[PDB]
Amino acid sequence: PMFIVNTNVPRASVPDGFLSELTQQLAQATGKPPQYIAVHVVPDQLMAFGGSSEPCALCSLHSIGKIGGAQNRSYSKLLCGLLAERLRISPDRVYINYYDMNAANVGWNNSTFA
Amino acid sequence: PMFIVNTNVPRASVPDGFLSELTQQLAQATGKPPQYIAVHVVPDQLMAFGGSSEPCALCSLHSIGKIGGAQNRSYSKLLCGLLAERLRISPDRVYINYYDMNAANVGWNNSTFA
Amino acid sequence: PMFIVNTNVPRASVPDGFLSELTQQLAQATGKPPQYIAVHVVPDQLMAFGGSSEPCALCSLHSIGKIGGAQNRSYSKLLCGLLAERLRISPDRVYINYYDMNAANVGWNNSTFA
Ligand SMILES: O=c1ccc2cc(O)c(O)cc2o1
Ligand SMILES: [Cl-]
Ligand SMILES: [Cl-]
Ligand SMILES: [Cl-]
Ligand SMILES: [Cl-]
Ligand SMILES: [Cl-]
Ligand SMILES: [Cl-]
Ligand SMILES: [Cl-]
Ligand SMILES: [Cl-]
Repeated sequence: PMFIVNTNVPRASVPDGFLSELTQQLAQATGKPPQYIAVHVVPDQLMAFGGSSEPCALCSLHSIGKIGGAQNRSYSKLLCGLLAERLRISPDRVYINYYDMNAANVGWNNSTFA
Repeated sequence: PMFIVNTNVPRASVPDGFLSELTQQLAQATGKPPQYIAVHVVPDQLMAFGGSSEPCALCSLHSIGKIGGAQNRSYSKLLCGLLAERLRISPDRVYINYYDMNAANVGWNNSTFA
Repeated sequence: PMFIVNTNVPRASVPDGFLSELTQQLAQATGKPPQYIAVHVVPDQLMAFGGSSEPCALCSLHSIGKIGGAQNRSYSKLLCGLLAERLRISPDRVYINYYDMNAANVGWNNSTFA
């Protein structure tokens, strides 16, 4: 899976070890091996949420499977909790788009997962 | 909904009020309340469009519904118009990908919209 | 089509002419005119792959058609090869997500491709 967070919070406010925490928590939540988890955090962005530039985040999670109604509710609670605790972003200022990718549409290591 | 614009135009050429204009115009165009509109502008990017690096933009609009043939033509006229007027990007150097998101695949506030 | 690469490799390691190489190689690979190929390279990112901060890349290719099982395997070999040769990123530290876009969902030049 791949998790991306774009935020207006400054880089210096992203704590040390945040990418590793995201990797470990996503491996556990999605069931996927840590080897297959990629994470990307983009601070210092020019963004607004509801017209306000108070701290906010726009995120995405792409995964081959492990996406669905109940699972995405669970991921949203986990990820909003991490963003609130570590980046001090209110959960009502976070969107996370979820994508269930077909294995044929994910390239890796000179091939695809199909 | 969420609107993202990535552009090679420099940050100093993004005028004051641009995120607010996008928020308000997208609220009107999508019919969704502005409280629900998130916007993200990414200037100074390393980009080419058709092999050249005159001003260009790559954008996306994600929305739960309010996406379709006619609506997307209307969004493109509105958004290209704003990028031309405010960022001086020619409409023929803009791509906007549209995504009609299922409510279960949009997280917010510790849950999803489903 | 649109190709985006996000990577932790530094900007100075992206060779001169890389955007043009991606444009031309993608025009050939997809069969589409170079005028329609847009490319975006984002270096210096805060990213991890498999928990590791060694060089990695997260990429996407969006195209109206020219996406499928065999084509995506061929694109992945081409693109991993370019990232390995030009950016020194190991292919097993690259993801590429592929998207077959409906023409009605790709805006351009005040309208869509539909
Ligand atoms: O999904 C959303 C996004 C923003 C938002 C803002 C509000 O003030 C509210 O009452 C509900 C909301 O729901
Ligand atoms: Cl995956
Ligand atoms: Cl589920
Ligand atoms: Cl897919
Ligand atoms: Cl929405
Ligand atoms: Cl429509
Ligand atoms: Cl969806
Ligand atoms: Cl295309
Ligand atoms: Cl589509």
